[PDB]
Amino acid sequence: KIPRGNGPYSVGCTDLMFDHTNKGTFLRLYYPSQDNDRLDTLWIPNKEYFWGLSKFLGTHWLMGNILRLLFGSMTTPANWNSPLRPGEKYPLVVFSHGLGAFRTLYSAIGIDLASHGFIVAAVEHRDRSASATYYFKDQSAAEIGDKSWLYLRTLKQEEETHIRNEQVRQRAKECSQALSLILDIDHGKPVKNALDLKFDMEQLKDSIDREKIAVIGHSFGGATVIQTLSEDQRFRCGIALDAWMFPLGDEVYSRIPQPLFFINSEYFQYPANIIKMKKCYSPDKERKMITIRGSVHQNFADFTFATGKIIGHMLKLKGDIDSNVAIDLSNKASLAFLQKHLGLHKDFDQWDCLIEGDDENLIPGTNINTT
Ligand SMILES: N#Cc1cccc(S(=O)(=O)NC2CC2)c1
Ligand SMILES: [Cl-]
Ligand code: NA
Repeated sequence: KIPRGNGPYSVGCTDLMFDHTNKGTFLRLYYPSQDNDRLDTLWIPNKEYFWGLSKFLGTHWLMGNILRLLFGSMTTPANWNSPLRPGEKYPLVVFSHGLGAFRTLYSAIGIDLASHGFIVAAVEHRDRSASATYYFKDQSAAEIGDKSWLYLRTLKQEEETHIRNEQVRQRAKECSQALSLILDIDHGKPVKNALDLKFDMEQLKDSIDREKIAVIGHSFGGATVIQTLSEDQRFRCGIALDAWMFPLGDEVYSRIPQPLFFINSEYFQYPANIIKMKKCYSPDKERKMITIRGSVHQNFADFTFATGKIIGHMLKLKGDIDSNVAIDLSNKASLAFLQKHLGLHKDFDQWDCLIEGDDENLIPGTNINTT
């Protein structure tokens, strides 16, 4: 089980695709909800995501069918299409997924943020970094629900530097585009969701605290945070969860005026990556770094909750640390950081000590030596 949020708000979830094309925005929305008696949200909602995962693993497509058998009925505890909780303006997080992931695999984070009064837009990237994603070729296809699928692109070593940079820039553009869509819906623009879902987008009108925007992401999504900040000053701070820094161009490092928080796992990181993070530092800039003790790269994503303890540790989905404990730390520390740099008037400053890595399961800064 993916944990419920630790906050006071019930959580809703829905999907938005606008426009319907491969250049449109696709996101999964997590939001504070009015009601708590809805069906839970299907975690991986189409068979094609499993085929995507199987290609990402480098196995036959029939491993995909087996994955679907194992995980295809699994839910996450958000009230599917529940009405938005009215009467309050919510700050906004745009969330970016990692390589081979897609929009639905960070519900533990999105749910928990939502439970504390954030609206969270988990984008699905169309850069071929997702295991799978979909869209519609034209208006006819969207009407009848004739999905076209786009699968993970595998790269030759000769393509890595160039194509990973092209992708992170596209990812950044997709984050900015997703922000603009949400802000336009906030400002009342009719938007016909290309997915025929019983969640009226007009609910979001006047529901966003329009200056309180952050960008968060994991792995490739952590590089995406940084690229995004460098090109869209509407994002007021960023949180990079175990960032994979390789995609970033040399130019971005000096170009991030906003506060930025690195939350790392103990076992993922390596000197080349850490050196790149430290290139983001300068005395005028607000930078924080913590490392979760006994954690692995997958502690930030939902598959850390999908299998047992034993098989979890074998597959590197789990680390030495308990998964709920690790994500509570990442999420609470994130909450404190967001409150500080978005100027929120909540109680998230109770976790200020976690930003400085003051906790028995935190290492201040990094365990990685870079000499
Ligand atoms: N859950 C989950 C999940 C599924 C697929 C890929 C990811 S990743 O961490 O973005 N990709 C990194 C490992 C290379 C996470
Ligand atoms: Cl329902
Ligand atoms: Na921009």
